[PDB]
Amino acid sequence: PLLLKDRKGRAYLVFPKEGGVFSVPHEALLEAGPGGVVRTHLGEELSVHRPTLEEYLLHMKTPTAPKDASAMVTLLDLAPGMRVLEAGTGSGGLTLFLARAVGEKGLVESYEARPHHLAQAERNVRAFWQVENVRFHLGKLEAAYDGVALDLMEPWKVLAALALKPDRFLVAYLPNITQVLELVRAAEAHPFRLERVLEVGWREWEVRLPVAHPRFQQVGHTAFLVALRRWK
Amino acid sequence: HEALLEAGGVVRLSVHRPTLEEYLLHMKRSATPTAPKDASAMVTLLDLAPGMRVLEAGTGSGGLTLFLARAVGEKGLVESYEARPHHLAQAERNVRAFWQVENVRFHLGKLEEAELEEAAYDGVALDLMEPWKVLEKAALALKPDRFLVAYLPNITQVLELVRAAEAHPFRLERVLEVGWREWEVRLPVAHPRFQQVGHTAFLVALRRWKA
Amino acid sequence: GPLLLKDRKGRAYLVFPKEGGVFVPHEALLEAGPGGVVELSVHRPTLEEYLLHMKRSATPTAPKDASAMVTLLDLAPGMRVLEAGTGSGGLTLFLARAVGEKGLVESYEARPHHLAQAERNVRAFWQVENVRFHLGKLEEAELEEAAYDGVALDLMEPWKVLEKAALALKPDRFLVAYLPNITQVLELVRAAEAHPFRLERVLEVGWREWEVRLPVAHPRFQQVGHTAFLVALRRWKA
Amino acid sequence: GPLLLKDRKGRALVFPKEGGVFSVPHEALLEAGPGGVVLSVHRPTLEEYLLHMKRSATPTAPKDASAMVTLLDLAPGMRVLEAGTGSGGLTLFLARAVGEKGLVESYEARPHHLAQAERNVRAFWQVENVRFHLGKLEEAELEEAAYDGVALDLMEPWKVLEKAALALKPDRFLVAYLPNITQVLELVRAAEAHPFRLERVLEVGWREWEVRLPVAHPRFQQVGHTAFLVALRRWKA
Ligand SMILES: C[S@@+](CC[C@H](N)C(=O)[O-])C[C@H]1O[C@@H](n2cnc3c(N)ncnc32)[C@H](O)[C@@H]1O
Ligand SMILES: C[S@@+](CC[C@H](N)C(=O)[O-])C[C@H]1O[C@@H](n2cnc3c(N)ncnc32)[C@H](O)[C@@H]1O
Ligand SMILES: C[S@@+](CC[C@H](N)C(=O)[O-])C[C@H]1O[C@@H](n2cnc3c(N)ncnc32)[C@H](O)[C@@H]1O
Ligand SMILES: C[S@@+](CC[C@H](N)C(=O)[O-])C[C@H]1O[C@@H](n2cnc3c(N)ncnc32)[C@H](O)[C@@H]1O
Repeated sequence: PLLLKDRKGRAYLVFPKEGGVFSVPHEALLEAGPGGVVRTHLGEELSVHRPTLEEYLLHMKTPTAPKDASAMVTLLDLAPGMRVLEAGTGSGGLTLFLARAVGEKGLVESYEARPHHLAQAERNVRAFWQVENVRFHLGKLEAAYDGVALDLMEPWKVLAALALKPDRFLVAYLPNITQVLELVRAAEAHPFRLERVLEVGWREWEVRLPVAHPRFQQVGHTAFLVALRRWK
Repeated sequence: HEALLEAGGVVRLSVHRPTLEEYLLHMKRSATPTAPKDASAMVTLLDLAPGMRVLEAGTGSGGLTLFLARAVGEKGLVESYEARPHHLAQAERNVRAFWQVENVRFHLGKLEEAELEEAAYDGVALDLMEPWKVLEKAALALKPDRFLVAYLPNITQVLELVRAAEAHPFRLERVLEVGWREWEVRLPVAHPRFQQVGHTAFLVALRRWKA
Repeated sequence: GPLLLKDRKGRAYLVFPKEGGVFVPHEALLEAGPGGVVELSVHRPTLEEYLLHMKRSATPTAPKDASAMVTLLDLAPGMRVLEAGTGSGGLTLFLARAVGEKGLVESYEARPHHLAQAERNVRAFWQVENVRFHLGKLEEAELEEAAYDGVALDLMEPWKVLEKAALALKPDRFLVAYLPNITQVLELVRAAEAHPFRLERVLEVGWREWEVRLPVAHPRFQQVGHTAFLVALRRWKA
Repeated sequence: GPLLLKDRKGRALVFPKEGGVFSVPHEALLEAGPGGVVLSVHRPTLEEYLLHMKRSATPTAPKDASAMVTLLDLAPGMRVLEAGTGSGGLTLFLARAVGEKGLVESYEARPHHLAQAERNVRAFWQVENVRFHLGKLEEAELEEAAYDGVALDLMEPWKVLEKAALALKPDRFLVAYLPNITQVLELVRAAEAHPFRLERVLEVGWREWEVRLPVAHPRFQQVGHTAFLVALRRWKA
């Protein structure tokens, strides 16, 4: 697909089809294509782009944020050829990050309790990730898995007890420090050792020389990440 | 060492098959490795997907290579250069132990004088003292709408590289600091760590155009 | 004195009370009074709340930074501190408190339009007459040598006032400057080499807020990302 | 009064007594003076002093102590309540804000803590507007609605809301210095049962840069965390 951006930075995500109109023809968008510019009939100018998993997530049709999604893959030590349990799935986003990490051969197993959620998710993964390497289940989520990941309100519930090897993790993405602690206590019943709790930070700078300052506006918080390590 | 191997798991202590971050942090040294908080982010900044062809310089201890090599896949490839001989080795030695998959081609010598192909590279991951030098050599390799990401400690180098990128076909996309605010949680004691690593380096993202 | 009103959304309104004043009526607020309620709650505004809502011409210095600047200047009561520019008089109020009635704030502003609002704002909040306002550039003003305990700066080109600051400032005292761009920091720092100044501090102040409406408890989603760097230099002896 | 040096290595509090040395005698230090040379000599800042002074108990960090004043919204002439005195660090920040005509009424339960606390405040700050009391705050007899602020720094702060609310005027805050987040919620949870409308929960960060051109970067070694600041404004009864 393609990402169309203006002067302000507002971005438009387009899936071009022949005879397609965004009043701009997709043929003209493709003429330039990624790295090129197109001028509209109102003369606007919109730079044409091939989107990253970062930009797509943000403009695709409530996703897990890129900064955090990014970190989790590193938290789960996801390497190529692994199987990971996800729920999710909601709108996707974090799936793509995982599916990307497990490489064609590797599998990512995703569950989704609601229904209309998984519909949208697959649609998004469909139209960006042509590979079929994620296993989708429409439902509320032995020692065979290499990771577990959740973007639920209640990771403490579905605590996946045996569906995880030694040296594997469960990373939960919780926006309130209460939720963490409400989840952290539950590990006094299971074989786990809290290794980490952290809040990801991506501090954007504004550099338009000689202007150079951290951005006046930023998104201070999204959520915390908690890391657990199985025993045996 | 046996009880460890039969543990999985405690021992008379705890024990693990190391994760990429732990390895990196505890693996051996030649030059100071790129820290994990940024490497995690950098892979996303380069938009690395499985089957991609990424450029890299330098290797130092081989820390960045691993994050890249894991990311591009067995099919995908990481072409990576290094001009300090002892340094390339440890990266050669450190990567092989944790990454036995041979999807990483190694090179001795400056990236500046590399013999590379035009518009064959999906990304250029940079970590060295004077990034502005490889700008022409990186611009040739890189494709339209792809990125070069550089790992810069001082803000002065950021502005130096950003200034020099005027002569080359890039658009400055990002300058960012990566922050992982840690905690010490032996609950009900919960507080962010009193001791934190305040800063390693800024990340500079440059997007290629066509031409 | 002025009043501050807040609603269920946390949005705040700054009021000059009067008889017959119309907001809800005014003397109805008075009779309730600070901490009271009319659902709208009424307050004696803090120096922070004031700055963030006091009528502004030029942009006032942020409360988190102004707070830190007073500490970096090490201002105790009775000290004589220099200022430029007055802007809308925000940093001035912080400075005036710190040096007290026995002390003084010698402040310069180069724009007559800005200065009035700066003065109009100080006096509606600060009744103590320990501030001497001055019109014009600090670079052209006449000062006694080594007769100032501190120089507080908030302007775009602090490097042009370095010679007169180095003069006015006592031995071993501080000059702190409020600068948004890191490039302005480096310029000022390269220029400081040419005066009797030892560069002490370059820092970013951050007041990172939370929302606690238990059971919700987290750092605020939308935060004030950045204002400016604080650069502190100490005057030598000689 | 006191003096602080920095060496070529640039680190560290000389207390001049007649006929003594640091190797260069005190009288030599006074003559070279503030910004003078002998190691250099300076008249310490309140920030420098708090950090390098003797501490029986750990002081409030100057960035937090600085921010505590602004949240407490203290102007000259005010009467402010403090506990615990500890080593007397935050005590000095408070006293400067209220001025000669103001008052800092400060309590401290542990005697050895109050002792060196008094010695620390007095050596540095000789204006007489600090009131010391050995003992607890929840057991102190105070005038009702006669205090413009309450600065807290103890381990179980939720225990003085009742007594703090007594002293405080309408619309005046109670700002507390608390290391753990667990600590914070309990207070917010205890404050439910008291005439208090929670206004603020905030972290302070003074992020130092190292600038030695061409070198220019935020410091590798920072202070990760000290404590949260909790501001609680009182109801008009
Ligand atoms: C929104 S996604 C979380 C973010 C996701 N990782 C992403 O792509 O950014 C999770 C979605 O799955 C659904 N869901 C998750 N757990 C659920 C549960 N336990 N019961 C019902 N629905 C659930 C919710 O609709 C929610 O919107
Ligand atoms: C600081 S190390 C980075 C280590 C690596 N990123 C890691 O994670 O382990 C960077 C290395 O790049 C090398 N280098 C510097 N300039 C280079 C150049 N022009 N071409 C290739 N390597 C270079 C240096 O010798 C240095 O050892
Ligand atoms: C950002 S505003 C000051 C904000 C200040 N922190 C406050 O609370 O109002 C900058 C002001 O400094 C003044 N100024 C700029 N350059 C000056 C100079 N060289 N001498 C005196 N005043 C100056 C201008 O009038 C301008 O309104
Ligand atoms: C960590 S110190 C406080 C530090 C202080 N804010 C400073 O800047 O130096 C704790 C001290 O507070 C005192 N304290 C603790 N609880 C108290 C209470 N409930 N009432 C009065 N003092 C108390 C104890 O004497 C202890 O030595």
